[PDB]
Amino acid sequence: AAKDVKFGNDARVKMLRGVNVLADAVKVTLGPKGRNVVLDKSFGAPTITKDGVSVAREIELEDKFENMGAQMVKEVASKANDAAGDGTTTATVLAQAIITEGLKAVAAGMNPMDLKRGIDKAVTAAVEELKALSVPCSDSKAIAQVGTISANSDETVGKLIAEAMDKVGKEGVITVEDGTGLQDELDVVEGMQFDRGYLSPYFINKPETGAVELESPFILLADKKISNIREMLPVLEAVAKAGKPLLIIAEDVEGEALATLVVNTMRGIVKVAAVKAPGFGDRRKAMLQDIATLTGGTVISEEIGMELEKATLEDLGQAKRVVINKDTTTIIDGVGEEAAIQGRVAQIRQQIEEATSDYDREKLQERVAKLAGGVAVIKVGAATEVEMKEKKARVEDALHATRAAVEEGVVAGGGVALIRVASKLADLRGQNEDQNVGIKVALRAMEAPLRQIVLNCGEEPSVVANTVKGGDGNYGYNAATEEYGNMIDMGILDPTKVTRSALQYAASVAGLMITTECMVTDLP
Amino acid sequence: AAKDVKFGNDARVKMLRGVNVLADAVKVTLGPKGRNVVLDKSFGAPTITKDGVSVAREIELEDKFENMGAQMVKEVASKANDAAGDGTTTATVLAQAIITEGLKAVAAGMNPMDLKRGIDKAVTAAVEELKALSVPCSDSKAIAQVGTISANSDETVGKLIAEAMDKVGKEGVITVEDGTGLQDELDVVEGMQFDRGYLSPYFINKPETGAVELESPFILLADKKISNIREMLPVLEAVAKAGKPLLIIAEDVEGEALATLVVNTMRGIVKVAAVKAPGFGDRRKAMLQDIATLTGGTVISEEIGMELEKATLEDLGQAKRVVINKDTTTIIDGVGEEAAIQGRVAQIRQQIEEATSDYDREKLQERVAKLAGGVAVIKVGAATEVEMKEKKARVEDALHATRAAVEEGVVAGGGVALIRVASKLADLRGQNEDQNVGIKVALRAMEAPLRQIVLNCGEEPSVVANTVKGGDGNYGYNAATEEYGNMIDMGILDPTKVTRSALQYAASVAGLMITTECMVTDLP
Amino acid sequence: AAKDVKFGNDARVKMLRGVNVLADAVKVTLGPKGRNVVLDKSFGAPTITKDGVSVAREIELEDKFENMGAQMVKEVASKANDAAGDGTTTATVLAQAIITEGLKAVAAGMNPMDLKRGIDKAVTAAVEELKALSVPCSDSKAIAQVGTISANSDETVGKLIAEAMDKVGKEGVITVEDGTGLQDELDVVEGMQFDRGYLSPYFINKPETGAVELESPFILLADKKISNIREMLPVLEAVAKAGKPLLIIAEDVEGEALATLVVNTMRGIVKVAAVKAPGFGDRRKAMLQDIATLTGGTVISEEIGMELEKATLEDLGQAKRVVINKDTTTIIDGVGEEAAIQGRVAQIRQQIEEATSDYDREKLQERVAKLAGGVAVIKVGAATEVEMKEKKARVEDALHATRAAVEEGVVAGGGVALIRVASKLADLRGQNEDQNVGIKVALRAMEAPLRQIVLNCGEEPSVVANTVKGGDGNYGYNAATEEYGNMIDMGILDPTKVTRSALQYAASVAGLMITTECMVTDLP
Ligand SMILES: Nc1ncnc2c1ncn2[C@@H]1O[C@H](COP(=O)(O)OP(=O)(O)OP(O)(O)=S)[C@@H](O)[C@H]1O
Ligand SMILES: Nc1ncnc2c1ncn2[C@@H]1O[C@H](COP(=O)(O)OP(=O)(O)OP(O)(O)=S)[C@@H](O)[C@H]1O
Ligand SMILES: Nc1ncnc2c1ncn2[C@@H]1O[C@H](COP(=O)(O)OP(=O)(O)OP(O)(O)=S)[C@@H](O)[C@H]1O
Ligand SMILES: [Mg+2]
Ligand SMILES: [Mg+2]
Ligand SMILES: [Mg+2]
Ligand SMILES: [Tl+]
Ligand SMILES: [Tl+]
Ligand SMILES: [Tl+]
Ligand SMILES: [Tl+]
Ligand SMILES: [Tl+]
Ligand SMILES: [Tl+]
Ligand SMILES: [Tl+]
Ligand SMILES: [Tl+]
Ligand SMILES: [Tl+]
Ligand SMILES: [Tl+]
Repeated sequence: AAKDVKFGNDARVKMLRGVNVLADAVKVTLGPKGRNVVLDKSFGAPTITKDGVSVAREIELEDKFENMGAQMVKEVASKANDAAGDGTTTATVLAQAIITEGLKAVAAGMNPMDLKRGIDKAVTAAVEELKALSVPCSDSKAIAQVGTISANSDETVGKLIAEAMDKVGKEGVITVEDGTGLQDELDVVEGMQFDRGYLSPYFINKPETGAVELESPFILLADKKISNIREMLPVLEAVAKAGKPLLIIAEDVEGEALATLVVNTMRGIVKVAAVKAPGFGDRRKAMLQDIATLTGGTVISEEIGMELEKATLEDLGQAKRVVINKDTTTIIDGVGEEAAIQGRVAQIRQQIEEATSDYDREKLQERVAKLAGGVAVIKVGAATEVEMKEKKARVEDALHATRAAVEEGVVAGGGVALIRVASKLADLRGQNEDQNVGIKVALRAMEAPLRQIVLNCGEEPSVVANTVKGGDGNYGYNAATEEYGNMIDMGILDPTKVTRSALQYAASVAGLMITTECMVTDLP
Repeated sequence: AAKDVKFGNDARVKMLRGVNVLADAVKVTLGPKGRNVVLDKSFGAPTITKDGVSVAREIELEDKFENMGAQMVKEVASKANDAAGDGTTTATVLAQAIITEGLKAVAAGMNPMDLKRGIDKAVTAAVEELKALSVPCSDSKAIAQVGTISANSDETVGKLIAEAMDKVGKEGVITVEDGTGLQDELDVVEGMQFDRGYLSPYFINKPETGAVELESPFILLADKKISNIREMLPVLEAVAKAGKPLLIIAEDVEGEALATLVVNTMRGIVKVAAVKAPGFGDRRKAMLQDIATLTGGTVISEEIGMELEKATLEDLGQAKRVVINKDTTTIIDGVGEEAAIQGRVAQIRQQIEEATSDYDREKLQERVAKLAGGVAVIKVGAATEVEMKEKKARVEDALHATRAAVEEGVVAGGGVALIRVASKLADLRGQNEDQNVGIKVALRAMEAPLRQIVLNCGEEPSVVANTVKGGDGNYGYNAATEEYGNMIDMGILDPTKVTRSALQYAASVAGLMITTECMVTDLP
Repeated sequence: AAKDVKFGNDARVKMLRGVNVLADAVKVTLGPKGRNVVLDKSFGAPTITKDGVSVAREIELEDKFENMGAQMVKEVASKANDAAGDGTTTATVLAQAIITEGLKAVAAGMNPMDLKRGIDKAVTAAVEELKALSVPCSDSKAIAQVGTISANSDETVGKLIAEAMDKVGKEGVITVEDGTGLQDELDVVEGMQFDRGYLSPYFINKPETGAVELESPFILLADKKISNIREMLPVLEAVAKAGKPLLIIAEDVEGEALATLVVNTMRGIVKVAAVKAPGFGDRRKAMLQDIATLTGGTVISEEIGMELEKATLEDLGQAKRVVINKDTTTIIDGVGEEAAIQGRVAQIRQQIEEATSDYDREKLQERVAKLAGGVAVIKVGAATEVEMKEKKARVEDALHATRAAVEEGVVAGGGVALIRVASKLADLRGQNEDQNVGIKVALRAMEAPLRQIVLNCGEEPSVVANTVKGGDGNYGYNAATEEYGNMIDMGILDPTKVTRSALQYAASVAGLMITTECMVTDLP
């Protein structure tokens, strides 16, 4: 394929032009005074949304070089979403502000490599300063406050989360599913969650969540890599019988057997999912047999001689419900006797004392907490059906925020956290003049999130940002009420984790983009 | 796919241009002095119609951005149709008037978010003012008056509706079907109606009721989500013996199970209809069993161990007819024993009296109201079939209006109801100047429906609207006779429900469209 | 000639586009942080200047309609210059801000005639409020302060003005000419100044002032309108003998006599100029004899029997310098007599002893105030013809500032005077909503001069204007030092007259331009 190549200044202006389209399409949806962005669909009515992720996903430009620019900063928005779930628009407004001001310096005739190091040092210092500004959420009374304001002043939502975290702990696994009737239910059932995602994106069946949800799915467990589907068939054929989906945990299922499972599921023939096993090597083999007893199935490995050809349904585990993130797989209520699991539990409790090491201890406790710790199931209750399904997603986006509120804490919202960090790093310097500007680029980029919220509110961003900088602490601007004051007292707050993710990722890409000299793409 | 993105003022003018096409094509058919709109078809003769829905459906513009605008306000027209069945043209004329005047303010330099809140507050106040202006229809003598004038001064139509409502009640289920002979018949047969419509559009046979219609159909009842059709087959091709259509009521009907049922009804090879089971969860199973008894069939569940691959024709329920709208499904004549149905009467009669929880008593009544409350059936008769048809249609074209006349009442027609509300909300104010204009935009939009009817009548709208505002009460303009007077006395009236729907929906979309800053569509 | 005609919105956007070119070309030169504008000349080097008048004069657009717009606001800049000599840029920045915001309202759908009345009422109130904010200059100590700061902190300049005003008075006539040597000289010589302009703008020899100037000149005086040169030859033929310029003061100079003298001075064959006879009718005939006695010549009129043919050298009058503005003739050091002037005065003062009417008195008083009041003359003195020309240049301009400082006073500079008036008229209302916006347009236009100065200074105008509004009084922003403080104490001040002229004129044109619906121009 014939290629087009652009160099230097010529190449960069095409990126800036490209990112500016994606940014300006997203930055308009920032804050509560945000604007609607309409996205066209071929089938019927257009989609009107404020969700910065949905808008970002749709952007793809005509000019191949511009497209690259745009597609580069898009990779950040989506990754910020993967880290926290929040702050995708806040990431993108930052990224733009670093790139626009960054490239200005490069064009002025400054060393890009010194500019990158200036930005990254300013960021590493900003993350460090941010941890100091963070107000932790320890007790289950302050945890309830975060879940309430995140779900639009709903006290019923925050009460459930606090009760769920009081059962499984702060490290425990909490999941939300559809309710049975009129009252919110809460049970702790035997389940497990491990840190591996879906094997391919086309496994999804949730129109919005980007998730794979399977009701009463049988579980196949394979220690060996599956290349050909020629081995899976005898199992797969018995899973079509008694039409219930299939979950494949293995070392790997990649190459041929994956694509044939993608062709099938999407065509409609049997709902299936594939997921890489947790961990690696010797500690994997154990974890898998842990799932196996908990899910009531049996492991199949080439090591003893058990091949998938001769694999009936007892080898297959049963679970009540499974959910698969982009980066996580989780199970709810597997079959497996009270004893059967708690028996395997003690078989790891012995291993705590028998093996004398530093690292070997951790893995055993991170296994027993997944397995004997349990899983929290909150079933939402309302009167009419559409009042339940609306109260469902409300809890889900009020949980993700609470999760981040526990791990790193909550900083002052309204983009004031960053603008407060900015004034506290004014004395920060690099090694040479070029690095010094690199810092000032990053510090002037931290003002942009606030400035963008004010712009949507109709007020002059310059005036408001200047007033917030003059006052000290958690004093900021409420765009909803057009009133100044203490942000924490006004319920305006952002989880520290989301703001840390938004800044770090946005700097990471800008750093790579500032050091760009050559672009190679396909010919129009 | 490469995308085109437009921002701000540039993006909005394409919407306005787009909505103006759909609006101007529809607003010409308003009132009785309305004009004909001709719609082209590839096969043979063009369709000449005044129906604002039929005209709206056909509009789809070339310019992708314009198309979006047009397709946005179309959603409303169709949704107003879903709420009432009337006032689709009245909705669209309103929507245009809010958008055109709204965007004018945005372009002047006013906050869209404040303009939206100004409109919505003016609307919430207008709905509240509308309820006060409403004249209720309580007794069955005033109910007969509404059915008479809605069917073009036909007294035979209004008499049947009043007799039907005197049998099953105001909450009762009333259905119209083809007559047997020369006299109008009225029986109450064992049937039920639940708040679930067709699961896919492609089930529609005749697009007049906008519904599925099945003669002598079997019914299947199962409390499970249908994965694959490799479960249905032994039943589907069992109903094909003796040759009759089938009804499918399952938790859901998704995936391959859905699409292959679609392909089989469409191509003719046995006609089936997929509808959800009503309510949810625990009273999902309960409300479904009610139907099983009513139909003389059986239930196939998840807990017990009953699968589809062993249900004979005996295991199926049966009916004389089923009517399936978008949000509705109603059954007629259940082959179930006269005692077995009455046995479930006692099985709910024991539940009401023995209820510790205060909520059950409410919905248990809403179970016997659909079971022992009944279903009324009117068979319209004449000497010629060409007047059996024409008279059959005249009853349904009077029932939908009577339904709304009972639920919320009837206001003064001629678009005077809204113009009367307009003068009564002149003192309404918001929080800032921008919100204040948002209200005045909505109030000047309420004048448009009347103004549009007068425009079709050839008279100057400005003069007539000014005369109607000067006088008070139910004093309006009769466009048919070119005479002023009391609207109620002249038989010109609109169901409160339709006018409330027309205003609310039209404001809802305008609100979303005013807050639009970015549009993303496919490249030409 | 074939014409092009544009109507309404189409016609207005061409004006706005047109004024925006002239405004943006001038507004960049506002304040002391102003930018340079380069003007091209066909002959040699381009002219680099900051003078808002020189820039305005040069603007003339290609698009005939755009040109009209631009040429309309240009008429104001030049007229502000005619009133004060200062504030031409400040006028233009105001005019733009009223037009831009004005037309926005017209396009929104508001009555132009109500918008004009709203602006004019806001202005009449602003001029009234401005008189209250003015700090008068009464004593000759505070008069010296104004002449010092206007001439770039030069105390020698301010000392001369104060000494000149102590001789002839505040109403007295003061003129500046070239010096003889090394010290500044000050004499009071027998002269007079009256209020008429030149008949041709092509008589102007020194364009920098925009004025006519003749050394040791001859003078004609005639109570008759001159139309033919056949009456003029034997006069003009005598002028080349004794090589010196000529000044005609006749009733009027018409058609031929005009076009003769205008072109026949371009050639360089006899420099001349012609101005209208001061006053009218009866008071016309005397004022001329005054001049004749003042100069030492004689008058010539058809009334008595005096023809223009036998007008010799002695019938002509002699001064030592005559200066003519757009609207200001001034005869300096007329070689009359001791006994003739003292005689004519003691005669005119006897007329007021026999004063019959209140008014007849006044115009007689004002007539000796001219004749017996004399003219003060200042001969600037410095080393070489480089600092002599420069000092004279700072004097002329500062005198002009001191003149206005006496008549109306001095307000607080930095454009704060207007922005202070703006906050004090916030409660001002009109008769209807459209008039109310007309006022708010004018009040937001008063902020622009300050905002434009800050823009040139590089600082954000929004931030600075917001800070000036918060504080009260003569507290403003110094753009030269980037410091806030009391403007009067910092020497930053504007003569009230100039700010009054700048506002009134800018509103006058904007008012006319807002009420424009049709434009007629020549075809391209
Ligand atoms: N009342 C408020 N006033 C000012 N800022 C607010 C207010 N409420 C929330 N915010 C800020 O809103 C910002 C978040 O904007 P969002 O619209 O959530 O975009 P995002 O989080 O970047 O991405 P999405 O769209 O959530 S996936 C947070 O940083 C809050 O500080
Ligand atoms: N004689 C009349 N004079 C004035 N208005 C009338 C008269 N008769 C009916 N109307 C008004 O006609 C309006 C309804 O217009 P329609 O043409 O029915 O449009 P629509 O109801 O919005 O949608 P369709 O076309 O019925 S689906 C009602 O609001 C009546 O108030
Ligand atoms: N140090 C200063 N800081 C801020 N404003 C100043 C300062 N010095 C002068 N000004 C303002 O400068 C404004 C005048 O700008 P100029 O450049 O003189 O334009 P103008 O007077 O409109 O027209 P010209 O160019 O003089 S004919 C006055 O209103 C002063 O208030
Ligand atoms: Mg967010
Ligand atoms: Mg209708
Ligand atoms: Mg000046
Ligand atoms: Tl957003
Ligand atoms: Tl299972
Ligand atoms: Tl606002
Ligand atoms: Tl219609
Ligand atoms: Tl049947
Ligand atoms: Tl008519
Ligand atoms: Tl200037
Ligand atoms: Tl004063
Ligand atoms: Tl002379
Ligand atoms: Tl500066």
